[PDB]
Amino acid sequence: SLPQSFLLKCLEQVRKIQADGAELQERLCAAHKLCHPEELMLLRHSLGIPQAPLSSCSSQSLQLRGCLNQLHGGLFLYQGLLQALAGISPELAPTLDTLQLDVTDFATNIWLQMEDLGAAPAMPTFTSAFQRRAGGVLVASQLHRFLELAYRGLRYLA
Repeated sequence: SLPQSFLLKCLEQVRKIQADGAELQERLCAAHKLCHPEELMLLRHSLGIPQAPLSSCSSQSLQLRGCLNQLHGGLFLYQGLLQALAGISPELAPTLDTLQLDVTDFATNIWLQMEDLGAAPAMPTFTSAFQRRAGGVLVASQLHRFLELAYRGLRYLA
């Protein structure tokens, strides 16, 4: 139901967000020496970082409106979480603004496709420097994986 031209634009946009997330983590390691995301992942629940559901994009319970709607809802959660980091630090802030623009640009394209197809439409605080810097490497990590799953769901509906 999704045209291949749309799928290739989605590929382009998810690879762009992934490259942004990669640079964010490089920079957090370089500037602030947070260089092991597997160690930090153990702290997500302590920091209250939520995960966005994509059950409608799994092959078992694939649904076109549901998958697309959950990808859009998920991308707004990540907009909100990036916004909650407040730049992380003067060294990371430019990299965060590019990620924020690329996430939001993609989320708008999804809404418009849902409109041309049929019908589209809570937060942790990060108060200390450590909370903001560790929040930055976990959100980038979670967003990478969330996009892999969403893209698999998208492929299936092509």
